[PDB]
Amino acid sequence: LGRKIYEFYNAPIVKFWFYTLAYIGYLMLFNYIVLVKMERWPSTQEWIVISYIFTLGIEKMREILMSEPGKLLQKVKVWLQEYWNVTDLIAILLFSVGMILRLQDQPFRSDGRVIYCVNIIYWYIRLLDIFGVNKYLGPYVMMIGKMMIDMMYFVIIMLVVLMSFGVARQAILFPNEEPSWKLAKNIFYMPYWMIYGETGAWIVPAIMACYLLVANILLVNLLIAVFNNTFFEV
Amino acid sequence: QPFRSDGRVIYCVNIIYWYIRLLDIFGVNKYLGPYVMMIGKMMIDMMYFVIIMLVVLMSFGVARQAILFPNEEPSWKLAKNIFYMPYWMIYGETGAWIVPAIMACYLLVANILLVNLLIAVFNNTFFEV
Ligand SMILES: Cc1cc(NC(=O)[C@H](c2ccccc2)N2CCCc3ccccc32)no1
Repeated sequence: LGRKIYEFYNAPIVKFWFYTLAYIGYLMLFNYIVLVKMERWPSTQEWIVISYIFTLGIEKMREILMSEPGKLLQKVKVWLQEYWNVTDLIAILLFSVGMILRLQDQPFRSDGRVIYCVNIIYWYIRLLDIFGVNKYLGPYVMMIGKMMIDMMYFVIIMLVVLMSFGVARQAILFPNEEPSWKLAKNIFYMPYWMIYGETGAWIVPAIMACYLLVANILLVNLLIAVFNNTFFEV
Repeated sequence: QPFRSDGRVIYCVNIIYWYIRLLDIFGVNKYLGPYVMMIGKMMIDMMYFVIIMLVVLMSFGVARQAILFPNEEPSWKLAKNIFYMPYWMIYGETGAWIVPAIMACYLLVANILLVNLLIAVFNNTFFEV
């Protein structure tokens, strides 16, 4: 009975479907500690989450060391050369400064929690790595990969053609204001709410809205096709 | 009462199924049949999308109703808000630039990528079928 359970736990099939059960633990227990008020000291549900990060950190340190290259510089550098490994590291460091801020008195607590909420962003995203072990989920995760850079270049078109109307609208509809900074933030958030927005003086707001039509139909349809070719080859 | 109401709601769900049944008939017509088979293929592909979408959108949801509503006690219905409220919050709006970072990345993948991913996948389904 001993040699059986000993063998069984060391199986790689098990280590997948046990670590992820530990981990659906983390993505349930963390969503219960930032979606409730905290208090001056860590609650027990937060102590388990805190311990999850730290025990992950000491396991990261095992791969930092026990990797094949012998000199410590290269020993680190190869682990640092894998992309998902570094974004583990920076988010561990973020959760560590999360608990440094979450340990002092307010307004320190106010910060700690924001740093907590940006970590729940990363650890959800981590699933991507692991959802590429499925034969079905695998191609999707990877096509987000290829499409990401295409979208990084599309926003170069998008800002040039849509901040166009974001500035002109505040250069016409908005009055004569001096560097207000909030205005800089208005020029690209009024389009986020363009849905709720409508001699010749009514000429100009009509011309701006209609090539806004031409531009956004052309653009939406533009991406409608640029991921189209790529989902064929992926 | 309360038996009648419950029975009416159950009859109302039987409406849904007894409309869906027609999909077996569509098979008879040479134009509706392929559309129905494409319903099935799109259904399975949509399931796998719901998994991925749930990861990305739920991440922004849990961040959102953490940062907004900055305080609560263990709430029986707050889970009912964390997906439904940002969905209906399409009109929904010193460190006041951090919340636009969450708002910024929220639609960065939810639509530009996830919604487009659906288009791609349903168009892929189309080609074989
Ligand atoms: C906190 C926290 C994160 C975490 N999980 C991982 O970051 C990751 C993993 C991801 C999905 C399923 C199972 C595990 N993981 C855990 C241990 C170090 C490691 C090494 C290589 C590959 C994955 C991996 N557990 O707690």
